Amino acid sequence: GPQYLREGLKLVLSPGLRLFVLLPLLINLVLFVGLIYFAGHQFSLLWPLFVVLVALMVFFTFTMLANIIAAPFNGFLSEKVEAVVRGVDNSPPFSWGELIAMVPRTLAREMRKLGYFLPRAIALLILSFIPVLNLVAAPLWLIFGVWMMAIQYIDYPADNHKLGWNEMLAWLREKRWQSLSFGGIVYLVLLIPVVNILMMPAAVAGATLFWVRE
Amino acid sequence: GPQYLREGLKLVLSPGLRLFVLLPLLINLVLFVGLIYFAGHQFSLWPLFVVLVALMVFFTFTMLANIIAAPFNGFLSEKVEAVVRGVDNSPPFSWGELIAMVPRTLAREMRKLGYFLPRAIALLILSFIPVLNLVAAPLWLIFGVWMMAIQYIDYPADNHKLGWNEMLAWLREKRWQSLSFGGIVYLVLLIPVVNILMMPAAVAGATLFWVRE
Repeated sequence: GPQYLREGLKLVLSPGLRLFVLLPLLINLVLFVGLIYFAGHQFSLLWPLFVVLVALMVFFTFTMLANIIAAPFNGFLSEKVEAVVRGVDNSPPFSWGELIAMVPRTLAREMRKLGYFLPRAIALLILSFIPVLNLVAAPLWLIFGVWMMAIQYIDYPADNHKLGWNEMLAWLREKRWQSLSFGGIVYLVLLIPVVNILMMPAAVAGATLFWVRE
Repeated sequence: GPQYLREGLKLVLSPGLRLFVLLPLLINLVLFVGLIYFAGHQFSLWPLFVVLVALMVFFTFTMLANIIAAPFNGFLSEKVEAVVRGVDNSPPFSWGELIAMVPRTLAREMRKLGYFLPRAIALLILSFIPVLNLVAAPLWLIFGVWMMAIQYIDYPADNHKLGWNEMLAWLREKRWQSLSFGGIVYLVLLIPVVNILMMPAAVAGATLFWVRE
C-alpha cells in the first residue's frame, strides 16, 4: 500500500523519466521558494488576529494556485510513468508540444476537483467552531484530508483514460481501503515541507501505478 | 461542584436581588437581540471572505460584550456576597454606586483579555498545524473552562483587593474545584438561550466560591 508510493519514488528517479520528472519539479520549486520571497517582503507590507487571518488567506490562495498551475504537468507525467512500467520501457520519446493537448482537459479536471473540495472544506471548517463538537472536527479533517489525497492523484491516470466525473469517485469508493491507504501514506509524506517537492511527482507515479495494477 | 452554580441560580432568583439581577440581564438581552438585527441587515452589506467577516463579528461581538457588561457583574457580585452574608436578602444599594466601579472593572477586563488574547491566538495557530490539530480542541475545551473560572471568580476576588497574578495563583492553588465551577458554567454557556439567565447565576456562584473558601 505505501509500496505503490515507494515504487513511485523508484520510477520518478528512473533516468529516462528524469526529464519529465524534473520538468514540473523545477516550476514547483521556484514557486515554493517564490513563496517565502514574496511572503518575507510583501506580507509585512485585534491586529494579531487579523494578521494570522490574512496569513491564512495567503496560504489558501497560494496552495490553490499552485495546484491549478501544476495540474497539467502532473497529468503529462502520469501518462509517461504509465508508459515506462508498461509497453514503452524506460525513456519514452515524447516531445514538448504534446503538453498543449492536455491543457483544456487537465484544467477542467482540476477546477472540478476544487469544486468538490471547497464546499466539504467549508463544512468541516464550520464544524470546527461549534464549541463542543470540535472534538471530532480534526479527525474528520484528517479523513477527508487523505481521501482528498487519494482523488487528487488517482485522478491523473484515470482521466488520461476517459472516465466520468462521478464514476472515478465511485471506483474510488469501490475500493476504499487501498485508496485511503495510498492517499494516507502520500499524506503522511506530504507533511514534510522539504522532501515533498520530490514526493509530489512520486505521488502521481504511484497513482498511475495504482491503476495499472488494478 | 456544580452546586455552587445551582445555588447561584437560587440566589439569582431571590426577590431582593432581582433589581441587581435584572440590571445586567436587560442590557445583555437587548445586545443578544441587537446582534441578530444588525447581523441580519448589515452583514449582507459586507465565501472565504464571508466566513471571515462572520467569525470576526462573532468573536469581536463577544469581546465588546464583555468589556461592556464588565462593570454590572462586579456590582451584583458584591450583593450576592452581602446576601449570603450579613445583610440578608435585599441590600439597600443605590444607582450612583455604579459610578465608582466603572474605572476598576474596565481596568480589570482589559487585563483579562490581555491574558486571553495571546493564549487564544496561541491555540489558533496550533489548529492549522496538520497532524498536531488532533489535540487543539481538547486544549481549547480545557483552556475554555479555565477561562470561565478566572472570568467570574475574578469578580469577588477583585471586590476584595487582589493582584492579577495572585488571583491566578489562588486559582492554581485549587485547580480542581476551579476547573469544576468554570466547567459546568461552560457547559451551560453552550446553550444559546438559557445562558442569558445563567450568566448572572454564574457570577453569583463565583462570589459563593470566594466565600465558601
